[PDB]
Amino acid sequence: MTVTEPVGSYARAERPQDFEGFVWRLDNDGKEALPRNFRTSADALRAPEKKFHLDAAYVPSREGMDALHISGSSAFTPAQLKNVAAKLREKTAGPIYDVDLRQESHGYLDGIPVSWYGERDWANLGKSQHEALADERHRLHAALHKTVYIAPLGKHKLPEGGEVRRVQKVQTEQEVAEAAGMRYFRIAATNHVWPTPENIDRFLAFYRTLPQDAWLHFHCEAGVGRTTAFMVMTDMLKNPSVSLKDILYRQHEIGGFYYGEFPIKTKDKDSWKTKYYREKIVMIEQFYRYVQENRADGYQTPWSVWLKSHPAKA
Repeated sequence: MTVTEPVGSYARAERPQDFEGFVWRLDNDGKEALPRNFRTSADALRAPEKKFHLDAAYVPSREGMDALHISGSSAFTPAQLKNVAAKLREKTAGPIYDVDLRQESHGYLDGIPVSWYGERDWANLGKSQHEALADERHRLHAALHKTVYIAPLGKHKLPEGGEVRRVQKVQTEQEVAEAAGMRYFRIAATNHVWPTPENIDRFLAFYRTLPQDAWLHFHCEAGVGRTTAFMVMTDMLKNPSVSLKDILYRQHEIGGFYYGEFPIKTKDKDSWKTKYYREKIVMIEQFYRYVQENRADGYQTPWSVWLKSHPAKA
């Protein structure tokens, strides 16, 4: 009769009540000067990771990379963001945006970057961005002058060690970004899965009206999955004549994930990730198709509407 959840919306079938947040997770221990997986579109391409079984001899086209003006990284401490801002300012004189792609509630407690972690990092699964942000503001404010437990995850993604402290200061990422001289833009994307149609519609609208010399610094928790997906989408939108192969290879060779087909291998405990990786591969190709078919008329129809009439196939 009718499909309940179409390709690209698999996560909608999961139950949010089974992944509610339970601890303040430490996002970065702040020992390094910069966040992890820091990379920009001006960087040199390096050898591909063996896990993706790609052609190391292949030389991807760099067409349009000099004007792409994007970067990516993991989460960061306030000091690390300032170092990022300073490095990016040496590359551009345009506005620098901190594009926060995290749906999970996060912020800073006494300057320490933390996020309200639920199993699979799905504590805000199913919430609208409005609802997620409200949860985030409420949780951060409720921590002020209260005792909290902050810990890094260890064996089996469960707390291990950490610290206990009575919070004297709370800040949102928006505040920390503005303190580093960056503009802020939030897209609440769920970790480990393809961004929702509303996530992408929001990004495309924001992208279309950006200043010509705008620089976009994308980031998620670790700086791999969600960050690379949006870097790839921006590359496709700005350089539509570049082949899909070149886009996927170059975004991976500067330090990101490889969004093409490859032998997916997961440990038994991570078997739930397998189908979401397969979905991402199919959706990447579908987004490329959307751009090729709708750029000519200036995107009169958005991704969400187009996708409903042109469903992806597994």
